[PDB]
Amino acid sequence: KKYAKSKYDFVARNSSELSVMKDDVLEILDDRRQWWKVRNASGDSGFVPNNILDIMRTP
Repeated sequence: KKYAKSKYDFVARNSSELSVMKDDVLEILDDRRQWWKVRNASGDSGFVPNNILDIMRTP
């Protein structure tokens, strides 16, 4: 598993995007595009722009 942390808030504009709050931690499910599919605190999943995120690293 991979995780990223949000530096900013993000508000979903339609059913497919996913809302996030500053400092939220997210599980990166698909990082292949400009918008990553992530799973947030609610367990739901959706796309969020990656530029608001910082990938978190671990050995």
